[PDB]
Amino acid sequence: MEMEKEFEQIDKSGSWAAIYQDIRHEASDFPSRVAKLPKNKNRNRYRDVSPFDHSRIKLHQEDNDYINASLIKMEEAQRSYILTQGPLPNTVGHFWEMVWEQKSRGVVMLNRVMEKGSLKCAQYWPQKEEKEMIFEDTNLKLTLISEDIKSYYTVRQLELENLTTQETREILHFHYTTWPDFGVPESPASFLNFLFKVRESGSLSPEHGPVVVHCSAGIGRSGTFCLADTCLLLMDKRKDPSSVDIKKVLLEMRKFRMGLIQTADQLRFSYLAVIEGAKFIMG
Ligand SMILES: FC(F)(F)c1ccc(Nc2n[nH]c(=S)s2)cc1
Ligand SMILES: FC(F)(F)c1ccc(Nc2n[nH]c(=S)s2)cc1
Repeated sequence: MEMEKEFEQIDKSGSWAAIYQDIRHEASDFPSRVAKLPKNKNRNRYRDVSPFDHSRIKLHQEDNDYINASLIKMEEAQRSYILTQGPLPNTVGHFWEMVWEQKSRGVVMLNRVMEKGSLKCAQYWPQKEEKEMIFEDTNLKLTLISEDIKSYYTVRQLELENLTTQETREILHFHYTTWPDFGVPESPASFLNFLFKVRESGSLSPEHGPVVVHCSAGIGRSGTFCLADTCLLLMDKRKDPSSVDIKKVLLEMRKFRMGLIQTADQLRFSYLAVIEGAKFIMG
């Protein structure tokens, strides 16, 4: 079926939970043996969210190459993304090592450091220009260059220096600051505006390594971001845009990381975002 009318048909019939449970039943199951090794317990935020062995990002290190991060490679859309958990106190150096080694330009953050009165990820970037951060375990230095605070999101320019080689690179930090503590946003308008700002920066384009996207677990909000981006790109590429099937795209992405889209409300919100976004691209 088309999307917008499949949408009203699920709303009127109140069957979002049944649709979402079908997706969960059909999703891929692949091994995650490296994630479950005992030496990696303090590298995982949640015991039930792990990268598959076949698609995990490897750190260029001979001691321990493990990070909780997955490469999502979308062949028809010609887009790639790295989805990862929010960094932990003992993985902030690994996180920036990955950004460096994978040649990423942008980092997309969809959570606040504290939500619901608890810590959802480490304070992994500097908050003042004159107070830079050094990650001694991976030999990197990170400096805040500029910051632009808007009503729904903040954009930061960061400088990452590899201290072994003295090479430097500019990294863009795109921080969506207004996702509610409970549920999903009422309108997708600010989320779509944010997606378009990431796109306009070059961070999603083939001349750079894959964008790094995270929330707390790296599967819920993060899944919504890449699902919406890929569906809108396919609608631009194909002769028949109504052939794009959001449930099929989501199942394809779940071949590369488990659990993408965590609730039926996130599924409905993804439909809403793609539907509204398709009108702005053109109508
Ligand atoms: F690393 C980097 F790419 F993010 C970067 C570092 C430093 C500057 N310098 C200046 N901006 N405006 C000035 S006036 S001087 C610009 C960009
Ligand atoms: F147990 C568990 F695996 F099921 C699980 C429980 C809780 C979360 N919390 C969050 N995920 N994403 C956020 S943003 S907050 C994630 C996973």
